[PDB]
Amino acid sequence: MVLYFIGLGLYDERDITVKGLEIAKKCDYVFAEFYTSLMAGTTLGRIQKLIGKEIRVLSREDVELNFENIVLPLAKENDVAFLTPGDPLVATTHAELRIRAKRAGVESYVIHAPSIYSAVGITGLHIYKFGKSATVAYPEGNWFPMSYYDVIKENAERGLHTLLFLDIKAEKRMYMTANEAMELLLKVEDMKKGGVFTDDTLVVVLARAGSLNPTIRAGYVKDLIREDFGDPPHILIVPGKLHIVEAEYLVEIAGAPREILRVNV
Amino acid sequence: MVLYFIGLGLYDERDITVKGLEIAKKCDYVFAEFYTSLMAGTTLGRIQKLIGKEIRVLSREDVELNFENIVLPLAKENDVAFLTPGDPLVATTHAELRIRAKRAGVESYVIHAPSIYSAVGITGLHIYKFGKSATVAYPEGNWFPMSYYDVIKENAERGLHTLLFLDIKAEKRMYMTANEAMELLLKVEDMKKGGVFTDDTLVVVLARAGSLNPTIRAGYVKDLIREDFGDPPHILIVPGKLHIVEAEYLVEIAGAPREILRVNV
Ligand SMILES: Nc1ncnc2c1ncn2[C@@H]1O[C@H](CSCC[C@H](N)C(=O)O)[C@@H](O)[C@H]1O
Ligand code: NA
Repeated sequence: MVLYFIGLGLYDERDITVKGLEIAKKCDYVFAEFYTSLMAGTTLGRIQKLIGKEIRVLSREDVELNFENIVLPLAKENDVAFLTPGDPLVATTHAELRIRAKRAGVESYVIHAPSIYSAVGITGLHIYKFGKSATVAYPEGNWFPMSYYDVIKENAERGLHTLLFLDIKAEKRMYMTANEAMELLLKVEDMKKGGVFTDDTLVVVLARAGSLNPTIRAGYVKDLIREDFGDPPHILIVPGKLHIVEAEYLVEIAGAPREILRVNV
Repeated sequence: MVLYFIGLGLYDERDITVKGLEIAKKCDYVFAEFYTSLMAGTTLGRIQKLIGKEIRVLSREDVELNFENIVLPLAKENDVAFLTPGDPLVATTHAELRIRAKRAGVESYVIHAPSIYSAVGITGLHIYKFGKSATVAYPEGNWFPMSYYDVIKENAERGLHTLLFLDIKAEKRMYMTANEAMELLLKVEDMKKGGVFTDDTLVVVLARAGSLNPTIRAGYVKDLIREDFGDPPHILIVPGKLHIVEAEYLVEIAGAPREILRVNV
């Protein structure tokens, strides 16, 4: 008679917590969505095998418009789980789903999992130094979203790092690369001309966090703009003022130009 | 020849990921540190039992001063694990440890786990709206730290939420409560008069994240300053202006007063 929101983690089926696995294994019905993010190292089958249950995948429409019609009814007489990539409530609108559950008289519980939001720690950038985050969305027709540019500007002025979630169109199997994000930012810079994002801007790229061998690279846009960072998902980070040790890690671990070791205090 | 940084997650021994557990079980040596944080929902014994490996606990000094002569030597000819609460490399100084590994000719890999940085998503507050984070430390002697007040001021001023970690004396097993943090902030407000933290400030308290029954409370300081939020650890958040959807979640899930739907939106 309950609903469990269970995160599956960053890259493969083993990124689920032990708590999440043991609970999922005992649920009567298991649903999931794979449109909010991409788990590049697993398949629905591998997940089903690990959990030992048939998994009904839902689309954004199924969830956003029919969650209370598809999932909640069953949670009133059974133990139901709703699986999602990463952490269920991070950079998704799934939190609001708990409100729907309450209104339907269904109790819900949240089982966390590793999230890209905290995985940024592997870049060596102090996580407390990150400021407001933003999403780089694909332009549509004549609509060209640019608010993420102002977020970088606001953070940079305060010496804070900017995390940039990248766009995803699961149904079209489109996953925005860090390269595409950099190209869009240069276009916005050309329009706004604020000196926020240029060829000399230092950026950090993290691809496939969660895998044992993620791609972690740091450098100037002019040099990374066309570099191959591997398969998606990717996130782009625009660091603010660096601490000496952040710079050292980027150089030693992310192959950044030794030049950044020298910081302008 | 390999060092694995493995996160133990948020609250109990089941918060480690499947990947983290399986890798730990295959390691010849397993070290752990519990000074950055403590798994309040479990014990060293239970973690040891789950992993099926003797766990050698390391102090802050063992790690910060002697990581290269305590952990790395063994990593040269064996597979070694270094367990930490939360997600590895979140603690400010841990990233640098990977530099030490490289310098020692030891390959290192990171196995992620849930971190409070992403788990706070359970408060219903959008992750992208969080700004710079900080820690509330106890005053002592002629030292009354209050920079965390400025962090709140700069974040709120830009409509951003402030995540506040509370002081902890690991060895003495003493946790600062949300109540104490609030009292301290009111004192800082009294000395700075910035109109940043007062009795009418809306705050959110998250205690025992990771647990299946966490305490999520939201309301004005005047009402929560003396409320019992249960056993530690406690996390305090001073939200910025709320999105109506954030407000509704706090009211419906965190028991916030209806008043926030008009006053803090
Ligand atoms: N393993 C991974 N590596 C790199 N970026 C990732 C990632 N997982 C998610 N992202 C980034 O975040 C976006 C999804 S946003 C949803 C995030 C998810 N709830 C979590 O907790 O991680 C992706 O488009 C990508 O830009
Ligand atoms: Na943050």
